[PDB]
Amino acid sequence: DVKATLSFSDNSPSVELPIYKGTMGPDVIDIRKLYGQTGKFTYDPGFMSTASCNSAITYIDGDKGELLYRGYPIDNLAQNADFLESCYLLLKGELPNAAQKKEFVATVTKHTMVHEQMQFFFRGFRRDAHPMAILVAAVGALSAFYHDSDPRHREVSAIRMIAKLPTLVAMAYKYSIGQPFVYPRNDLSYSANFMRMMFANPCEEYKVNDVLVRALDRILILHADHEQNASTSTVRLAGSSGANPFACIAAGIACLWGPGGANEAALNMLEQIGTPDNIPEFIKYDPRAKLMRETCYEVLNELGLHDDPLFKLAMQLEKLYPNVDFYSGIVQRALGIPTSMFTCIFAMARTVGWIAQWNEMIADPEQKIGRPRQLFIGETPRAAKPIDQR
Amino acid sequence: DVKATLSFSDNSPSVELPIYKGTMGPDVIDIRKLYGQTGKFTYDPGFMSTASCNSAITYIDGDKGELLYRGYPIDNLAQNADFLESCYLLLKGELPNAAQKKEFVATVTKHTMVHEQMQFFFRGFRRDAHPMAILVAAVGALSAFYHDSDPRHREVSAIRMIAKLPTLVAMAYKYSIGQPFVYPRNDLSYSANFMRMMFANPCEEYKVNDVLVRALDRILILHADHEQNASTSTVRLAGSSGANPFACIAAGIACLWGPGGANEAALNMLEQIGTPDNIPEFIKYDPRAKLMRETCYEVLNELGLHDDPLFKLAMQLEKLYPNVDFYSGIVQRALGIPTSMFTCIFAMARTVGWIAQWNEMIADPEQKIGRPRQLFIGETPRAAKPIDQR
Amino acid sequence: KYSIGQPFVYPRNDLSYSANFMRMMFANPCEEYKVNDVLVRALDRILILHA
Repeated sequence: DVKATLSFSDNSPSVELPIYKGTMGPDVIDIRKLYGQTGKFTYDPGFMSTASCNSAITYIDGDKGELLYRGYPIDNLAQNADFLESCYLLLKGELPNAAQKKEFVATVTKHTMVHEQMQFFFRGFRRDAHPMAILVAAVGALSAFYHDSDPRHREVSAIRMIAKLPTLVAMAYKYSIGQPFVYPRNDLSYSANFMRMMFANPCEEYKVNDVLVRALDRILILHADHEQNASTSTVRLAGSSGANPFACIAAGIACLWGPGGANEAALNMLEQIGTPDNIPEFIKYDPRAKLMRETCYEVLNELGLHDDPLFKLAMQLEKLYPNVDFYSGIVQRALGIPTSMFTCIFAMARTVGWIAQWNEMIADPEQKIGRPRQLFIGETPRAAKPIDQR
Repeated sequence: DVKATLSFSDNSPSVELPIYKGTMGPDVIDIRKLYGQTGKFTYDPGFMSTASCNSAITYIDGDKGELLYRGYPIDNLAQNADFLESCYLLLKGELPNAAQKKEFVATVTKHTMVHEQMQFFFRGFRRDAHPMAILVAAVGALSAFYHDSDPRHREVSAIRMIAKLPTLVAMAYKYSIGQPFVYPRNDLSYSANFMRMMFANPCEEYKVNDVLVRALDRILILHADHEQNASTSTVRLAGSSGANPFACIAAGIACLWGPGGANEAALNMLEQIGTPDNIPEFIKYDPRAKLMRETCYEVLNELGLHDDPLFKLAMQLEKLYPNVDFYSGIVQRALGIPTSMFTCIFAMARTVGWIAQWNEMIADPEQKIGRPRQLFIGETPRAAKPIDQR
Repeated sequence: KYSIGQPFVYPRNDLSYSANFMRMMFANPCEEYKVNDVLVRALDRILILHA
């Protein structure tokens, strides 16, 4: 790649550092041979100025308001594809045709069921345990229940995680409220099946609402991947050591757990407010925002929640633009999803991204185990005393 | 800190980068304001030239053969302290006196037991499941069974993990071989208690061998921490997002899992060989090596294994110096520890290091969520087609 | 069902002997089980010939 840079010092000799250009975004400065020429490291807490890798999965530009999966703008993609199409895209690099989608959906459908032993495994959890705690433990236990899976095995594990994640998420919810597990349906779509596994009770037939299904499906698309981040880099970092894909994704969701989330934080704000707002206002571009706004509109109108306390959110909408997290929190609450499940939904959507990032890291010819450095500011060499002298 | 550096280019303007010196080791070059001045990132796959943080826990210099916990050389420390003293050191920053150790050991002892519900939880696992898979899932399930735990809570979680890790490890072993769990003993030391929970059968009283106990205890000390690495940085990375300590350690052990380990690789080599060696030789500094050599000597002599097939290892010792991984694999095999448990033992020792690294990351005033960058080499912006057109 | 990790399937009073067995064997909780009479008669004959 073109151009080069020079790193000069006061007394120490200088060094020449190669510069690589990408298809999109900032140029990168190669420092792979920095320490082996200067005897010095770079200092970058959080790696916010350090490119960990080269990727082809997702490009993001906050200033230009750009978010693209494999070259497709997020809003344009969502208007021409559902979630499983977006999964196929992130994994394969291209959007699927009619035949390719049919085969892919069929493969996912055939692996949605969770082994009965792993269902029994859930009964070991405390009944007062939080769903997210259950989910993290469940995903981290996938290796113990599915150890039969070389490039084909990486495909099997990928399909198994994508297919079983909604089932595991719904199982965590059902267990936390003391309701029996609901088995998936082959004739239902991805998001429709999840909605049923979540809310179908054995007392009545579950009526699938397409407006709610499309709403959930769009939320999943818009959170499928977010290039390099805390959880994604954790997946890549753990994978660089040669850990199995199940464990790496488990490491990712553990990181995604955090303290609540962005969706919950916005929703908790609205729940602390009535219709006024008047005293609260006195106390006081996103490509996905437009689509989620339309989604939030359709859901509230479909459910006839135009007269409910959620009107305060629609009023604050008109009266610092409302982000995707604002609408998502409203929609999920409208779908009957508890705030305790919000992070679970997040992990469910981000899982395909993690797998794609993991696959790319593995396939990378420069795949070496991650070994970050440090600046030692601790004790100088000292001598240990026999404990009776301390 | 003293000195500064200049980053020059061909056409683009130059930038001044501050340089910080540590108490030991290489200087670091501050690039926290690089992207906000040049519009460029650094390229460093594996972060092998990037200091992720400043630390006071462990310093390592391979060329000078240096490995120090809080300023104490690893060999000098091990000759004047046991494992729990080394744990106290890594966590508190100082070696404990008689009174401080007594209180610390008592605290660990009181938390060694695993809740019966979590014992029942193990019964959900398949009987053909590998111990490591069970352990990773178990550690990842700690949040679901211990959710009652601000600076005191971080101490409770630290003690709970250190105390219960040997119990969980031994439970995984016992479950994999179909033997009942063995409860800890308050009158036994850390390593003695682990050896008993591992090998005590309900058919006879377990005789504790001090030679074997000291051997295991030294192995734990020498693997307590290894500054920044794949698993440790994973713990720090996941922790930067605000994930609970249980989850971060679970994320760490998931990374430590890998493909087997170094100890197993060396042992598998010896098992493929007889006393000659003669045909194998024809086919063909570490501060910890000296201590482990003495340890390996004492163990083999104590167990009278001087005439066994392990003599091939002692013969290869005399006939590229034998590292710590060489002796450790021999000792653990002599202790009756299966190769399937080797990584479990590794995680058991490294856990205290992970906690120390996590504590330091949390206490750090520069604690921000990790956000590594990337070099995008993917698709340029394109337009999605309706699926019937694809 | 136990060997493949699928839940047990309860019998049906309106189904014949061999039809009921085929369902208890292959009916999954993800879709309604379609009973094929050709397959049922086939299984039923096998049972007769090995009674």
